[PDB]
Amino acid sequence: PITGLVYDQRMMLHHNMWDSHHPELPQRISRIFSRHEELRLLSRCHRIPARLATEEELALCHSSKHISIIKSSEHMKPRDLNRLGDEYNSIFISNESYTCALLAAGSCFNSAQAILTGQVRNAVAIVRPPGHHAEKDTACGFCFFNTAALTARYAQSITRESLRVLIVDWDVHHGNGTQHIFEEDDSVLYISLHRYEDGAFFPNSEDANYDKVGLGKGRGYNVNIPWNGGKMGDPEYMAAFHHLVMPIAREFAPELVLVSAGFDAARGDPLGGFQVTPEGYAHLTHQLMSLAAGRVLIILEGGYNLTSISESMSMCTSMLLGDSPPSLPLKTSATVSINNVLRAHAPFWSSLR
Ligand SMILES: O=C(/C=C/c1cccc(S(=O)(=O)Nc2ccccc2)c1)NO
Ligand SMILES: [K+]
Ligand SMILES: [K+]
Ligand SMILES: [Zn+2]
Repeated sequence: PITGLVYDQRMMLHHNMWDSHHPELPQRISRIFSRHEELRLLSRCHRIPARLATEEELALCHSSKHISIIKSSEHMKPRDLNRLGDEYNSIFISNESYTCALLAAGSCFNSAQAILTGQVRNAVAIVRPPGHHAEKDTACGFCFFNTAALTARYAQSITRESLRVLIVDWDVHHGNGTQHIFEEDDSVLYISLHRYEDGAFFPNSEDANYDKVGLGKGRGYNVNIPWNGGKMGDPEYMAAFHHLVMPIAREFAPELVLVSAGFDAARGDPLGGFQVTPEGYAHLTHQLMSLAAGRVLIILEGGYNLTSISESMSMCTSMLLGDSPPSLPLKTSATVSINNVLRAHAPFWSSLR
């Protein structure tokens, strides 16, 4: 049983030239990687090489127009870069942004391929910029291309089109891009837990509410678990996994699990405002490992306290490597959310009835 790991310092080149203290920092990935070295986890993993995604691979989820515009940013002068970034919701662009986004995607493709061919049992991808806010035709929320979504389609492209992929998004923000990309699809089950606040939390859309359950043949295959009015932490995420995530996932019976693993729900995060502990993330990881014969790929999304994300993601890797899970009342607000979701998805999943 081997765990893969992919990391490439080249992905640090993506930077904000107007605000060098923007929280989506280059050192996000180098700090996580360093903590793996310190904990002697890195030597326990198989190093999976990073690669660039091809434009053909990008087209699995994105428009030719969107790909061309971001591709052209590589040669833009600062004026062009500034103005272009500004056309999007919460995006900064440097001349290295395109290449880094390509590396993030290709890294996850290589990891998915290594899992599916059986070279490794599971894997972690320490990548940036993040992806789950990226839409078919636009960049958003620090994201250019939707790495997790592209990875699911890539997985299908090297196995069979109907390969059942589960995406669990525990980043504190709703993955609007991933929801929309798979909204009419029953081969990819999207489950997101996110701070919602009646739509007041980024990305500020009611698309993230629990009553959005998918469209057409994808009805039932989109599960939003929205948190309102409360500093959620380990008890809340454990309860959601017990009543919602794991029952639905077991009925779906995925053949591959992708985790959009942002760590901005972590205690100490400057943007999330939640308090999930590294032990919390470990227990979430360990539960997901009981799915898909252990075929789990953990993909870095957000997370902005450098110490918090380093500790949290390293803990996940420790779980994937087979280490024993560390040891850990429910906020009533969380119970209301979980009940709203159970009511919304009972029509589709018998395990919830
Ligand atoms: O982590 C993210 C994205 C975060 C994000 C995107 C847009 C806006 C915000 S904000 O409301 O917390 N404000 C902010 C903070 C720092 C830089 C830019 C915006 C946060 N997605 O997974
Ligand atoms: K999420
Ligand atoms: K779906
Ligand atoms: Zn986030």
